Amino acid sequence: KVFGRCELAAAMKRHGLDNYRGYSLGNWVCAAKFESNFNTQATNRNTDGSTDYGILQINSRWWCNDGRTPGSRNLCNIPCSALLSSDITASVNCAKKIVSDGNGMNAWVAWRNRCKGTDVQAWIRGCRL
Ligand SMILES: [Cl-]
Ligand SMILES: [Cl-]
Repeated sequence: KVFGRCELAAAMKRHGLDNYRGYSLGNWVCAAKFESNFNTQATNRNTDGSTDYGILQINSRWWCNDGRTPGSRNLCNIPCSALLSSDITASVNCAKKIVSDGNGMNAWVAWRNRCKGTDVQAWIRGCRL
């Protein structure tokens, strides 16, 4: 599924991401925009053989099992394919674990490089939330 901007914001709000660990909703929508262009099916392969999955580009070396990342830790206890569903619940639940692990949203390179320190509230502007 390719979400709309406000569609994703409301789905993320419903799943408790607004202000989760202090990150307002605009941060999550901005991260998903630049990580995956709001596409739940986005996958990108990394040089280390790990792969990023889904709307928040969650990585197979640490967070999900994709059967082909040796030394994966599967800390979200899910197959990476679950992260590609049109239901974002598994992505959201795993992202909460990621953002809680010490480094906040700096775990998402696109958030660090393209959302952090910008007016992330612009990403939910005009949405019925
Ligand atoms: Cl915001
Ligand atoms: Cl980037």
